[PDB]
Amino acid sequence: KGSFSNCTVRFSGQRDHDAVDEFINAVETYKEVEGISDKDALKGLPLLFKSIAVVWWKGVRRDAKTWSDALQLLRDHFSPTKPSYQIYMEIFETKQSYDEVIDSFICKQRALLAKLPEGRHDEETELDFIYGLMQPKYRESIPRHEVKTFRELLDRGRTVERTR
Amino acid sequence: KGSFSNCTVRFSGQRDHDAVDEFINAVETYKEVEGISDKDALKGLPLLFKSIAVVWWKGVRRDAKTWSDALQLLRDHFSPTKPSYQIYMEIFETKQSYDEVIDSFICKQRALLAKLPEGRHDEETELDFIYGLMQPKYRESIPRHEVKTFRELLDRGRTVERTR
Amino acid sequence: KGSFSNCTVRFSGQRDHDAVDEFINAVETYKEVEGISDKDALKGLPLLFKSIAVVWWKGVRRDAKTWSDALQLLRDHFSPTKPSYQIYMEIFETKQSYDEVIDSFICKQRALLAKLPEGRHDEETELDFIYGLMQPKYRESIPRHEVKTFRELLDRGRTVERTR
Amino acid sequence: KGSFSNCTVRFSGQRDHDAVDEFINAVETYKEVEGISDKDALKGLPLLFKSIAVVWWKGVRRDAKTWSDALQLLRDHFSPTKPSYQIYMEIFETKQSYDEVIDSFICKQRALLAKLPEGRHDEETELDFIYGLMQPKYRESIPRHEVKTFRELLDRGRTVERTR
Amino acid sequence: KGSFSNCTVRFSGQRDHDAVDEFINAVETYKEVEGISDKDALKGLPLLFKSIAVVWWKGVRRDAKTWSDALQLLRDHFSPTKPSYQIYMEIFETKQSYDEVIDSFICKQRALLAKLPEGRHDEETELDFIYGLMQPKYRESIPRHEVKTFRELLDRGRTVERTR
Amino acid sequence: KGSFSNCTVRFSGQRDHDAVDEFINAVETYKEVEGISDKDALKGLPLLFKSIAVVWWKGVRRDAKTWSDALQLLRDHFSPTKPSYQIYMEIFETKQSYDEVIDSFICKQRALLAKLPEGRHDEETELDFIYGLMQPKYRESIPRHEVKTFRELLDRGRTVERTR
Repeated sequence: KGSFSNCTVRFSGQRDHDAVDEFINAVETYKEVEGISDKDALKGLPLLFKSIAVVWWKGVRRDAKTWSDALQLLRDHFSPTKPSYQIYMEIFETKQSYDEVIDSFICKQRALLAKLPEGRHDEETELDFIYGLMQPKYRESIPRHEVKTFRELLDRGRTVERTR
Repeated sequence: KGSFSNCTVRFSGQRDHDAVDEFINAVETYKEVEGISDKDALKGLPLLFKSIAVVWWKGVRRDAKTWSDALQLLRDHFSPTKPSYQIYMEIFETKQSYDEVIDSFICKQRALLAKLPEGRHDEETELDFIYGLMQPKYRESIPRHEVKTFRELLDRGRTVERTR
Repeated sequence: KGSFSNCTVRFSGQRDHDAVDEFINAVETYKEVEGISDKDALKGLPLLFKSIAVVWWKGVRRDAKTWSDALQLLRDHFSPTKPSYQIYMEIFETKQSYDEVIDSFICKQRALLAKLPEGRHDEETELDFIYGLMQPKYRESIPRHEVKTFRELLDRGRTVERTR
Repeated sequence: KGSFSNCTVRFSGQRDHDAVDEFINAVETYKEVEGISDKDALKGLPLLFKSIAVVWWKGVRRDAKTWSDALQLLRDHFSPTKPSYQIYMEIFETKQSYDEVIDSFICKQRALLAKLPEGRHDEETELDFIYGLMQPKYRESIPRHEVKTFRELLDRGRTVERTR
Repeated sequence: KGSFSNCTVRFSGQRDHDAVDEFINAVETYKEVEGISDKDALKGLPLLFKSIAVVWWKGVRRDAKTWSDALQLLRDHFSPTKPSYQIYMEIFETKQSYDEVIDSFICKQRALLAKLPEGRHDEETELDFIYGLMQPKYRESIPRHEVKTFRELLDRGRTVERTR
Repeated sequence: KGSFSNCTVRFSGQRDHDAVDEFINAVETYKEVEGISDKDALKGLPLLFKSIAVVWWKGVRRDAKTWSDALQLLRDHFSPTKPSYQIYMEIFETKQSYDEVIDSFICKQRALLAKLPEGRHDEETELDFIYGLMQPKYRESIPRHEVKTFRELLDRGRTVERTR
């Protein structure tokens, strides 16, 4: 049988979204695939933490009752869920420099801008910003109001990438 | 049995056709073999991403709900179905170098020629380009109009290769 | 069947409080997780001691007849089980220094305070000591009686940390 | 359930007879050991090809409808399935050199001879070729018609090897 | 369940008392825990030997048939029950060095004194020797005739150690 | 379930008794603990060999029918089972040199002399040979006919080892 003896991955607490999301997703899919009940899951929790997360868990052990709130607390204390104005300040900080590919740039900008509350920004508003911030090497060939959707910007960008 | 715990293949976002096609082939074969349900396959999908493509998947999580739409969304950004004139200029940008076997050559040529729109070329036209493009080790013993079907070219090539 | 085959957590007698406390905690959680019965755990005890301590278990084996007395003996012979007065004279012992993240300080304070007997200190009393101990980079803009819940201290400290 | 999840033996197309023969042998023994049925093995075939060959399987997939024809195609496209006459003109090709252990020579000769069709050569016929190719450090004291069984050659060769 | 497949502990043949006693203790505890039959334990015994002791076990395989006789044969050659005058000359060849805790000292002294014939020393005779052996950090505050039982010496030592 | 997919140890064929004995013992205890039948065991045999043992097995595959003869052949071809006169020549070759312990010497001599046919040599002949093969540093203090059994030689040797 076995229940939370060890795992392939463990936790370290390094103040990053990707590591804690990978850890919590691997823990959830292991709990789903093994068949462990919810009552057995919380009691076998302190075998996972090894770094200074375990002296964090030594403090707030009595604060949690069920598996849901105890899993919610791990997202609350280590992932900051930043407010609005810092994210809005962050997008207008770094202009696109030279010798950088357009695709990774728009990829990083979309991953940065996806953290806002949903329903505030459709594809028209999002589409204004990338064209507005590109170098003059891109802005000469493609104008605004030609690229309606979001795929067409990358589509006309790759052709000017090819010729260069 | 199984709910997509962990497997061998992984993705990087290299922007080549071969790795992206191999990844989709391996995942779509494993899903049909192991017997994983259609809804349950999507919840285990960000366990495979490891790289710049995690930044990609974080931006378009709200776009796809069905597994087929997520598969087409994975195909659309990386392997973009480049137009015809790039392929036609690419099939003539490389001749056959010496001491190279005919099998890997005809495999790469068919894999590069299969990107065209289907129904635009018969069997005879493809057979013409392959005979003309080969090294003069083969053209002096294999003349045109002997072979018609695409298998007899390899059949008459491997004998001359074995004879050396 | 199967009880106490092997694991990573082994004990060696290094005369420090942290290592013996982590060992006793890990064994005590493993006993409740795996379901090992009380009377059967005493037989499989020297599979863990592979150190100088296996010489020690040959000397004082006959003093223990139950699992609780054996655990208390293993605590008593190696760890002096520090009382409350040294904890209270050790909490105010050190202050907060410059350029230190507030989360590490709060985690250290709660981890050092959770060893007290449970039920003697509610939430209002614990907060005052941490507020008093805080660095005057934090105490100028965050006064007492504005915070009630323990989360409010971290939530108002992160803004002053970001403001710089 | 479960059929062809993963293993160490993977195929890459390295154009050498030894690697493809070891791969076909290992897959053929795994099929009989694990109990994978005949019709179900064709679906789980491209989980092994993670190389240039996964491009090759997209080209010629429709030529195979059974497992035997697929195995023959995988043999035919990469390995020229050497006939008997090259084996007989390659066995006498090399002799025995000085300071060589007799066991390695007999193992090489039997491994190179076992690829012949079974039932055409009994035990008396094989002995003649090995005896003829023996290094005259061995042929002076061990003449023909003293040995009958194949073990007698090694058993009388080890004494002359030890005598030095 | 289990028929002695593989475990953690292993033997080397170091010719010290502690490692040889720890090995026999671990094996005799594992045999009683896992439920391995008396005859079946001997057939899996040369899987544990790794060293010069394999050369030892190859010589005396025909000597033992029962597990108890094989255990005594393993005890007889390595830990040879050295005579009394070596132990009596050894218990006085080492005084107590400074900054050394009393627990490891009394543990090593009892483990070295337990090699004597039992029934040759009462409880009173051991205590005087331990008192004579100790550093003058302890003798000035703990005088003779205060302690009688062997536990009260450690009880009156740990308080002076905590006071420092 | 599983049956001979892989193992912890595999085979290499390095002309040594200890390696092939360890391999054959691990294979036998794995077959006993897993519950594999005898018919399934021979068919799953060629997954183990990786070195030049596999081209040895490619020759003699048809020579074996059952598991017993196929396991007997592995001891026959790789372990030489030396005859009498070479073993009798080997024991009188190397005299005991200086600064060498008596115990490892008599251990190596017993492991060498145990390979003879059983019943030819009791304990009286062996003691005389051991007395005969030692330096004058040992022969002065202990004479023949004082040490009746075999333990007493080591017993009186360790005392002259101690004083030296």
